[PDB]
Amino acid sequence: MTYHVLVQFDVPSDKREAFAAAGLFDANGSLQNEPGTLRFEVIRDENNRNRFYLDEVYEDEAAFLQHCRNETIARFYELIDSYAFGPLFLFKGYRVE
Amino acid sequence: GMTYHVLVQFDVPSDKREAFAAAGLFDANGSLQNEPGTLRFEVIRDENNRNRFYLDEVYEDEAAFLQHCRNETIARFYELIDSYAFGPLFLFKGYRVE
Amino acid sequence: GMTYHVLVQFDVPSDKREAFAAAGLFDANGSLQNEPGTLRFEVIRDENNRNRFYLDEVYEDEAAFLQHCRNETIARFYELIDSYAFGPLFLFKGYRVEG
Amino acid sequence: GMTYHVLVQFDVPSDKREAFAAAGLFDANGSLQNEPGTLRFEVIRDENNRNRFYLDEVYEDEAAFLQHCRNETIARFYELIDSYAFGPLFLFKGYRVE
Amino acid sequence: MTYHVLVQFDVPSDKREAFAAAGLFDANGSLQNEPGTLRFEVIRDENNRNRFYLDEVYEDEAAFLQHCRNETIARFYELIDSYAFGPLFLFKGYRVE
Amino acid sequence: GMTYHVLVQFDVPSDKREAFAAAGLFDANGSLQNEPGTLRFEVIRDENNRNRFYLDEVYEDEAAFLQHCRNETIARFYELIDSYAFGPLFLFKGYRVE
Repeated sequence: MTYHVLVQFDVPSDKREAFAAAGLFDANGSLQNEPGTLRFEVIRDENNRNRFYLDEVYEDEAAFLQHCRNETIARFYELIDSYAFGPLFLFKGYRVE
Repeated sequence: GMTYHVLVQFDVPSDKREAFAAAGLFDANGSLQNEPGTLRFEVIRDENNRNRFYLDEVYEDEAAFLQHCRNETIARFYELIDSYAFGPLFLFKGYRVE
Repeated sequence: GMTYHVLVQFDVPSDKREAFAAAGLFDANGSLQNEPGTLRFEVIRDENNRNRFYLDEVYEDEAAFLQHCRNETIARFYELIDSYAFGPLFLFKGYRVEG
Repeated sequence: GMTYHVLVQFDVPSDKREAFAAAGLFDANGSLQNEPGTLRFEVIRDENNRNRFYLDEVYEDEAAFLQHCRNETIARFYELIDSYAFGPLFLFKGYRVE
Repeated sequence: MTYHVLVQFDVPSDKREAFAAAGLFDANGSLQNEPGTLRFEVIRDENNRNRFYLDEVYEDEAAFLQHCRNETIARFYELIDSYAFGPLFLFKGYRVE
Repeated sequence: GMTYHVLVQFDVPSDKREAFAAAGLFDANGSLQNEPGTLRFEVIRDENNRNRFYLDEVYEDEAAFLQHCRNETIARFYELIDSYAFGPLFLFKGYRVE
């Protein structure tokens, strides 16, 4: 029963590259340093150039709660706090079989 | 690489939960076993909402998603759920940032 | 000038698709034939979700919409759908932008 | 007949309300003047949220909508709003009943 | 200082009275037996007769987490599990005083 | 008894979080002190999204809410936030079940 978390962010038009870099920093840092993290993808909406999505998967819920208290997500929020709208959690869920 | 991502949402009546879960798993396995362009297909149930499910799909490109929409696995899937399910609601379609 | 737009959303069970379409067409035809301030009333079905419908309504002004909300057609429309339909969900109310 | 309906939503900063309204009106006028398959194109402002706009578009079929997405008018429209607008968010695509 | 949680449910048309009684049971039992539960309101949508909301207020986030673990909410879900759609959490947040 | 409840949502830029909170507090306090039909008015910050706020409003009935919409407190509130805020988005309005 993996734990899935889908997050959504909106950023101003002049901060598209800035957020993409911060999102990729969150992804690579979480994958390189947190054993509970199985997948971390950064996705851009196909039509809305200001809207991004984070598709995250963890071993269980405890691994996500650990991620929320680790250093990588703290630096990610330090990078984007001055412009980004979000997070909006589209869902949290468990994988079916 | 720059993969194509599709996120879908469904709601079902309370008495159809594992019926939908079974239908989604047949869709996932049939798609993976028959569609080289379909790269991922996960069935997810909301952690709190008992009646809500999500489908996390990844494709080679947009053309592979369109092919999936015309293949017979998806057609069987809708024949299973059409009498009770609410959806699909497409949360998003998008491209992976590398 | 500056017409009033109302977009409404409904969901129905799979076995009530024909019933709601008939009720929605009753609301549209009854409103367009009996209410002078009603300029347009369309029934639309989602291209992928066969259980979801939208009502695209346009009125003379806001006052014409308030009148429609108090008239006989909308009351009978809700009588026809109450036993099965989910809604309404108002997507928006707004004003036409003019040059 | 069975027309094809597209509803789109945009948000803009408080100081860009007139800029987007002019851009949407150009999109509407240019589409009506040049696209026979484009049957309607209205620009609507939310009654309470002055930063939110909607585009109510009608086409004779889905092919006509796809041609509109490829034509010059929408390309110029997106050049105008790219520096500030949030969107598009597609509220729905659907087919007229009767 | 208070912690606010807004919840949304949908029910079939023939279950409106049943859900109202279940929601009232949840509210009264929670308010009477949970000191951290300060306010708990059952609200019906003005237009959508099938849609209900729960407006809950707690002393802090820990009081809400304990509420989720207690017996009143478990009995609430036993009453509604056979028909209700939800819960959909509209938001959770903190009051600005 | 059957009070009337109104839930509202706003988004503001990252540098206007304190300005909007002060404006919402002015709206809340001015309305509660001066409008007998206004029974409750709460400003709520989202627990995760620092740019998103909500207003939880309770009234005697729908007439009392409509009167609030026509009064001076809300008019000054919108003057304070017009240059930056996104909204209002009315989540719902409804009646308390007793």
